[PDB]
Amino acid sequence: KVFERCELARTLKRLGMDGYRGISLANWMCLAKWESGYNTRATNYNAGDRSTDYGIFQINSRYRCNDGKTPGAVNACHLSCSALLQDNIADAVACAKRVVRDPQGIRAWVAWRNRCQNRDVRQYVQGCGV
Repeated sequence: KVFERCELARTLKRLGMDGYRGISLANWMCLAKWESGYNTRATNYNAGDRSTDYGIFQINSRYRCNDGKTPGAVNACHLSCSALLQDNIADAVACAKRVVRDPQGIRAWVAWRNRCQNRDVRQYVQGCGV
């Protein structure tokens, strides 16, 4: 599913993401926007290390979810990567929460450093009533 912006913001709010480990809903929305365009079917294959990033948060198969085909992998979310391509983002949100329990928090998504950190991210939740 490709979420509409405020649709996703409300969904993430209902799923307990606002302020999770200090992270505002707008920062989660910025992450989803840049990682996937709010698309739960997004995938990106990383030829350099044989891993794949999956779903709305682009969770990686070398470190976070299991897809079988990625060498030297650990499954920190204890999830099949297929669970991260669903329209129902509950499993994705559970994994994202697990990612940000690591010390780096949301900086675990390196691109979030580039696209979101130390910026005005209020536009991602403007008008959504969250």
